[PDB]
Amino acid sequence: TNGTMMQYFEWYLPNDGNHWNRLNSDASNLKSKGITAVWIPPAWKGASQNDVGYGAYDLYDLGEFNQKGTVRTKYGTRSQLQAAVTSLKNNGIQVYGDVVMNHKGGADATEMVRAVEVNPNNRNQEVTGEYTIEAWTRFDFPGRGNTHSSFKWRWYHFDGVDWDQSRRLNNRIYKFRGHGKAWDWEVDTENGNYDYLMYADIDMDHPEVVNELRNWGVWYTNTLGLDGFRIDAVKHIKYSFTRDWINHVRSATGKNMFAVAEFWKNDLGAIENYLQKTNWNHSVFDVPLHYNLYNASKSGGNYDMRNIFNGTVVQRHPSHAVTFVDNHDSQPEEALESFVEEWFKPLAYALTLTREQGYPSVFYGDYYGIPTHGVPAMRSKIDPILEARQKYAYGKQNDYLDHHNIIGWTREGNTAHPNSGLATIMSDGAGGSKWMFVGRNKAGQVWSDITGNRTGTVTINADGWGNFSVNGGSVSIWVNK
Ligand SMILES: OC[C@H]1O[C@H](O[C@H]2[C@H](O)[C@@H](O)[C@@H](O[C@H]3[C@H](O)[C@@H](O)[C@@H](O[C@H]4[C@H](O)[C@@H](O)[C@@H](O[C@H]5[C@H](O)[C@@H](O)[C@@H](O)O[C@@H]5CO)O[C@@H]4CO)O[C@@H]3CO)O[C@@H]2CO)[C@H](O)[C@@H](O)[C@@H]1O
Ligand SMILES: OC[C@H]1O[C@H](O[C@H]2[C@H](O)[C@@H](O)[C@@H](O[C@H]3[C@H](O)[C@@H](O)[C@@H](O)O[C@@H]3CO)O[C@@H]2CO)[C@H](O)[C@@H](O)[C@@H]1O
Ligand SMILES: OC[C@H]1O[C@H](O)[C@H](O)[C@@H](O)[C@@H]1O
Ligand SMILES: OC[C@H]1O[C@H](O)[C@H](O)[C@@H](O)[C@@H]1O
Ligand SMILES: [Ca+2]
Ligand SMILES: [Ca+2]
Ligand SMILES: [Ca+2]
Ligand code: NA
Repeated sequence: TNGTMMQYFEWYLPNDGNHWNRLNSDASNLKSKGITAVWIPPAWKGASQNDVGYGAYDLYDLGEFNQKGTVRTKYGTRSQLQAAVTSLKNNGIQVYGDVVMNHKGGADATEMVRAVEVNPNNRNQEVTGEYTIEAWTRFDFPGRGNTHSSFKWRWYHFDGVDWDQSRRLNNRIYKFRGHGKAWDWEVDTENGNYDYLMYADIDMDHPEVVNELRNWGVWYTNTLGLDGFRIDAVKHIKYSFTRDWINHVRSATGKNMFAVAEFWKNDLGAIENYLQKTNWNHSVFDVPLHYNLYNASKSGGNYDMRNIFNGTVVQRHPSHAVTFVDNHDSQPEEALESFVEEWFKPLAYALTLTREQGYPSVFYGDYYGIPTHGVPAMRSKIDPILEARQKYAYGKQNDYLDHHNIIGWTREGNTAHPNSGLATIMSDGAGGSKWMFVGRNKAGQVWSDITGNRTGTVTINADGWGNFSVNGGSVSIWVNK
């Protein structure tokens, strides 16, 4: 009940290989703050040492083999990582490992491959005849040999690439030619077929590939003792594959692994399709909510706050929604930059942390800051919201998203939690107040703002109503503390 997930990394973390240790020694602190699950960054060897991990080179090298010019990953060695997991396990925190199965970058060598170019804006249309290119599709893993796995990757294990080493032409997408070669399906339909994204695109139609990735999922789960996954770029991956992959792993390990997929599209329709196609066997990040939050932080008070939840996954399918404010892609400078402004950030964290629907997530970047880009640590403002979730956010919810600026909602609390119950009120504009029902058994109680933004108190009247207030462009969470 009331769990809180935390993405434990940001894109511009320093390449000092001491991240696993930071996580190791921060376990006790996080669990006390209300964090119940940590989603760790790619644990495997990328195309280089300072690769964030998405340039997935070898999924069996968790900072254990000398490859790509280093033994450790950007975050550390395999032993440091496992010492980190142990620390989290001892503090009763679950561990979610990231998962990159859409592609493989940093190949060991090139191969001559027959292929055709396709239209970047419609990968279903071949724009050239068949011809030979030089693609980075060969993986032998010199530093690992056959340790853990003997599987070797070759061009026929992929559907295509975006780079021909023999000509070095820009803005090209190459679809490989051969027996049964075609972009995968089903996948997102933007650009005709969105199977191809970057690097060497893995072919989910090849049985050896499916078999291998499933086997790796199990090895990866048992090796680290993972409690779940954060699956990368699922809109570019065959939907049925991901579904059956997750099922395979849950079955082969006897664990009901939690799974949150990143279907990055600001479209609920597309996301619902993915959910239906994957038989609802796992959750998805609420990308639309993130954009609603972002757009609101950018409207200077003119966002109609009554709609903050329109078109969002948490509103339509709350059981399958992992709600977040920001991540490594939305942070400053990144490809999908859409950073929720600082002033609005705490309102955004109250919207995800104090409501009963959705599985909330805290971003490392917002919590500890992103010094390279001037983002201050906001844990001092997030901690109060975390405590409200851990101790107060329980019981029946009564919404009050009935004003273009000032919206709010209360939680009546339940006996399972001593003194539970809260009244969240926020304004993206001018301050004010709002009468809200918190429960008749609360009559006479004297409530205070756990964020400390408002210093007074609110006395619940004999009928269960309290007249709560909030400052402009701010959030207040009144509880019976
Ligand atoms: O430097 C010599 C190098 O040569 C060989 O490397 C080659 C690669 O193996 C080969 O795959 C190819 O790599 C290309 C890649 O195909 C191409 O897609 C591009 O990669 C970009 C993405 O396009 C871009 O979207 C971005 O992706 C990020 C994303 O922004 C972020 O949101 C998140 O999802 O993480 C993603 C991964 O970081 O960035 C990547 C990388 O900038 O460019 C690649 C080349 O830079 O071509 C390489 C040769 O040029 C050898 O294998 C290697 O050992 C040698 O070091
Ligand atoms: O974090 C520890 C906890 O995580 C997992 O539970 C999460 C669910 O997987 C996830 O679906 C979500 O469930 C809540 C819904 O989102 C919400 O709309 C409402 O229906 O309440 C649900 C929970 O009561 O969030 C939970 C975490 O609260 C995992 O399954 C647990 O085993 C693990 O202990
Ligand atoms: O190039 C040799 C062989 O490579 C791969 O196995 C192809 O799938 C196959 O069609 C081809 O004959
Ligand atoms: O388990 C299947 C069900 O999961 C969730 O409750 C969805 O909201 C619902 O649409 C779906 O039918
Ligand atoms: Ca294919
Ligand atoms: Ca793909
Ligand atoms: Ca407004
Ligand atoms: Na593919």
